Amino acid sequence: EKLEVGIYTRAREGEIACGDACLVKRVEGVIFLAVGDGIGHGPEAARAAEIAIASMESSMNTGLVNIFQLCHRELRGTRGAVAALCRVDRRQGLWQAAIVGNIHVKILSAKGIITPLATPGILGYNYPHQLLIAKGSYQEGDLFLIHSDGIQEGAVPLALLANYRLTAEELVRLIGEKYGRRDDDVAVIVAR
Ligand SMILES: [Mn+2]
Ligand SMILES: [Mn+2]
Ligand SMILES: [Mn+2]
Repeated sequence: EKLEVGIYTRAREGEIACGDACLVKRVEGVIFLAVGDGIGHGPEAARAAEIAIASMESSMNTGLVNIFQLCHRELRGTRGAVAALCRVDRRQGLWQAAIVGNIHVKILSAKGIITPLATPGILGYNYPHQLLIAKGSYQEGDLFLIHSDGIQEGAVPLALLANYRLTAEELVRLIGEKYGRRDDDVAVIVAR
């Protein structure tokens, strides 16, 4: 059955462009989910977050190491950005995820609630010694939450993600509105 995915973003109060960006891309039973947060706020941050997302999309199915290394190259000379990507291979029942910087990922799975470890750094400026790719098993019903630091780590009550009285689209909007800081850009993806 289809993976339901909701996206929500909101600019920092007073800005007219959101400095965070989201990507959901479906490719032959493999789904990619990404959030980027351009350093700072406003249109220069937005430019960087969108460059990061566009770069990822162009690099899909070359492997996360390559994906993040090209992101870093395309972001040289810009604001820079931090970013997370989850690659969910539903057909083979596997996921991989990695994070450069402070995007937050949580994966609620039949195997347990798993929070992938971020590697410090800023794409475009300081690439980590090496990317730490978390790996796990996926089965239908597992939930993925990704958000920028517009929402504090651990702010979202987990059980809300298993509430199917709201759609994923409705749920990420509620999450962004309840938990999103108004002094920063906010971006959230939920997939289930
Ligand atoms: Mn930012
Ligand atoms: Mn489902
Ligand atoms: Mn931020």
